[PDB]
Amino acid sequence: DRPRFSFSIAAREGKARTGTIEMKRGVIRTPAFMPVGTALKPETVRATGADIILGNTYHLMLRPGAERIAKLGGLHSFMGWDRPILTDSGGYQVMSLSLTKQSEEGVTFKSHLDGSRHMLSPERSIEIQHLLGSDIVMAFDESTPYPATPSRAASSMERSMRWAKRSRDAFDSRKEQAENAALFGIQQGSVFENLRQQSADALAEIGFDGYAVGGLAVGEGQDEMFRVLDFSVPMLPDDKPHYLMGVGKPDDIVGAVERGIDMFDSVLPTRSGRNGQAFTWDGPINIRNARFSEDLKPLDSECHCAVCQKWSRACIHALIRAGEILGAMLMTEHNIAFYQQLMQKIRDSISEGRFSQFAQDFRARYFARNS
Amino acid sequence: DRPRFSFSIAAREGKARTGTIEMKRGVIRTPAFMPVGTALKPETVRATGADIILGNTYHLMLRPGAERIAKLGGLHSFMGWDRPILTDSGGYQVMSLSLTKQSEEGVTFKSHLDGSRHMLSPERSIEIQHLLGSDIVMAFDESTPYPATPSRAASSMERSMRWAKRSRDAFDSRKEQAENAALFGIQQGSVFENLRQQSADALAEIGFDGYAVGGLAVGEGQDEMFRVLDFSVPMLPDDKPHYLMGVGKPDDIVGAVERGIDMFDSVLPTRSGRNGQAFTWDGPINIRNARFSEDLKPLDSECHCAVCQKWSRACIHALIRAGEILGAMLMTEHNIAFYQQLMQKIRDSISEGRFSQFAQDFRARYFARNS
Ligand SMILES: O=S1(=O)CC[C@@H](O)C1
Ligand SMILES: O=S1(=O)CC[C@@H](O)C1
Ligand SMILES: O=S1(=O)CC[C@@H](O)C1
Ligand SMILES: O=S1(=O)CC[C@@H](O)C1
Ligand SMILES: [Zn+2]
Ligand SMILES: [Zn+2]
Repeated sequence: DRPRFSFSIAAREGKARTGTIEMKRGVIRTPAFMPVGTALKPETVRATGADIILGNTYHLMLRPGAERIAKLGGLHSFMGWDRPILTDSGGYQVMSLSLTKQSEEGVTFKSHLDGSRHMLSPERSIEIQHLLGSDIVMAFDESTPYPATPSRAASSMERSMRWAKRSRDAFDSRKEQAENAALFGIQQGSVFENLRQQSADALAEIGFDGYAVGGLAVGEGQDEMFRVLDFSVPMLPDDKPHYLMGVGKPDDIVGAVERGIDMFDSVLPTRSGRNGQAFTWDGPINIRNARFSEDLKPLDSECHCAVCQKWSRACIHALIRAGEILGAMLMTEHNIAFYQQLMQKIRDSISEGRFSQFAQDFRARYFARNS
Repeated sequence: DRPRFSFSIAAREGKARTGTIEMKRGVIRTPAFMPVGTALKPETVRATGADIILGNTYHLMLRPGAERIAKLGGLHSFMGWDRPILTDSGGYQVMSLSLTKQSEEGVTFKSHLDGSRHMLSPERSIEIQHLLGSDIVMAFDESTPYPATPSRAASSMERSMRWAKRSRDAFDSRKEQAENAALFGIQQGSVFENLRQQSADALAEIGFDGYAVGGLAVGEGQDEMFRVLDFSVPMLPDDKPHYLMGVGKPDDIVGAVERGIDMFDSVLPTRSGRNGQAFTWDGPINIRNARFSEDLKPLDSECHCAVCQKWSRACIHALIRAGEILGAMLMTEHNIAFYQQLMQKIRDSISEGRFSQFAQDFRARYFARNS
């Protein structure tokens, strides 16, 4: 009988950890990369190694709507994915894509599709994520645009913490949700150490199944992101998963695991694949470049994915140049699989106590760009 | 103002001729190859060089039916092809695919699809081809299976000639058809010279816009087919087109033009393309063969088709091995275009009085198979 949510750390190296999250719909190996599910077939996404995928609540609210998804059987039935699904709260896309009114109560916003009015709040976000039936639920917070003044960073963080308690109570009010799903809280505080500590203390007092580091990957650059992670991750409870939302490039992931992060999500592998960019151990490549037109090697000569067992750079180049959808599908499958192989090498190297070496070896090769 | 049907011979070499057939829907360059239209887009088929395509009356009768096609605007609207269309009579597929009753009146047969009853005769065939709206109409004849006894060959040929007169009269009875389309008669007589002469005399007495050589390409082998063509084609009127039905391989076409044939049709380029076989100037190749997996040359290094300007053997090999429909589409486009380039080289070489040399050069290279 599988548990609701059980995080076990199997091995450590410095701040890095590797282990598992056991949930009713399956086991998640950590550090984990979650592709964004909101197209490749779900069996293809699973075969790349993904243990869990992410759904964007905001987009699902606008089309086809969470009530419709619930009537269809829930998000797992809707997406054809029967393993765990994490949903975000919707709040970030409200800031970035939609906004009629904002207050401590919640937000009202207009659909950028058809102009209809929608509402989000801690209580409404948790309820919508319940209708979607997701396994990991994100608390609803307030995002502050980058760069943020110290005043606005403190203001949004304190509101986010009040909203985190409201998210906690809303989640706990539904027995069907509280017994079967998990709830993560989100640390805020921009680049400010005292605000991050304030946030971490408040979240740990409320209590969550996992803790996200919010407010990064919004324009700040890698060096600054790493500096914030340096002091922010140790503030979170050690025995629970640490989730860096919206990150990121392969070298961002490696450096964040060095700093204690267990979970990641990013649209980058799928966006790059649609745009003709492949990730490789020698850095990203643009497959349209003429140098690939007669290159019989696969996208990456070490990649274990199904695409690289069969297709050459030359032939993917031909498909992409012709605008054939198969080209984009193959690139996208490869990129998601490459990300999963990166996570597997990270997990194995932590287990063997050679992750610090792997990270240095990885960077030297990825940035040399000898592709 | 384009004429109904005007055949002009521009140049000759021995028995070979090159010229044009002018019709209301366009000009047909001869010797001509007609792809079988009954999928690639019609604009793709046109871009390969085809001036006219063939429709199979029998298949169109069974699905969706000629009355339905007429209500949809005719076969040109149905197929998206606004240039000339030749239709066969349906009689060959009755023998080869369906057959309730046969007599001098006509035939009743059962649809191999749904068992429904259909009827063909000279009068019904011409009427159905009128409903289809085709530009070149084939007289309805009686096919004799191969090999045929002298008695059965004479019996089917004499009936075919009585049916050719009935086809002539049926065609002439519809002013809309007789003023806008053309009618071809079909010579029969198996391998027997006296029967072929009997047939040719009867057809010329009736009078037709063009004359087909029927009863070949049904198992007899090329040497025997060529021997029959040697005496049969000179029996037909010189100033009208000569049509060899259902032929054939590239070397069959070359040898038949040497013997006075102006028009051809065959499913071979499309069937081969779906089966992973490409025609080349060095003979056919099976693209699945391992030797092509890293071959960066196009299917044929002299072929002018759109496929060979872009796609390598290696990449078409990859698509075909994966079962991707694009692979079959590219092979089929190439094969139809290769056939049209063969016809163009035949036309140009006759015009220049070097066709006998082209035919010898063609055979030496095609049969050496240095691909
Ligand atoms: O990310 S997925 O597995 C592929 C598209 C949806 O079926 C969810
Ligand atoms: O079905 S929904 O997601 C909830 C009500 C609207 O915001 C659309
Ligand atoms: O042979 S065709 O041009 C292609 C399939 C039909 O549109 C007729
Ligand atoms: O519409 S049809 O081609 C003429 C009547 C049947 O043979 C089907
Ligand atoms: Zn790969
Ligand atoms: Zn070609």
